[PDB]
Amino acid sequence: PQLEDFPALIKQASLDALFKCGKDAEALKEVFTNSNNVAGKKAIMEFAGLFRSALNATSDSPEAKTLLMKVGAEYTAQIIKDGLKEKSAFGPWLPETKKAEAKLENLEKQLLDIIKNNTGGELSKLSTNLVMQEVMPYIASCIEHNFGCTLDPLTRSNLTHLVDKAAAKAVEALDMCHQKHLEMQTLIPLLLRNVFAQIPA
Repeated sequence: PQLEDFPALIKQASLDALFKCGKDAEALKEVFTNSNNVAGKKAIMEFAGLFRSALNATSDSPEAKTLLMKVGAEYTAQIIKDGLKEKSAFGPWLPETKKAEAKLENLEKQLLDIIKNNTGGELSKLSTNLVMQEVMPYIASCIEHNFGCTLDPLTRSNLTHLVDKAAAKAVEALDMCHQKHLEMQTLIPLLLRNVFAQIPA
């Protein structure tokens, strides 16, 4: 019998692992269990599974493991600060169709390819095109599905700055890690989700 055949069990194991990378696991388990925000809990469950995969992929790489524990610490911190109430920073950036799920997967693929083949100023140029041309439209689509309201230029402008700045830090962190094999492949989806969670709710 393997765990992977038992989704509820591997979900449990994943949450435990994630919350272990925060400052107080018990407090995290309390906030998660007491929350009634279904989308938010599902975003955290998804990140937790990805975090489990990254743990397994980074076990022989000290620096990648350090970065992993750094993102886990950030994401869990953001969970505690948020509180997972009715209105939450967790949940809104989840793909609501199979098409949107595919867009997210593809941009994660392209970002891996770019990091693998570039560094420095050229990585910065190419990752910036991905943020603007792939990440921002994904985010805009999530908002526009809410009330069928198209995004105003000011929201787009301010969201762009926030996401670009946060995505650039992640890319620079991956680049340094790289200079030091599924480490980056598993780190990318965590770092991107940690970016989305910074959009205020």
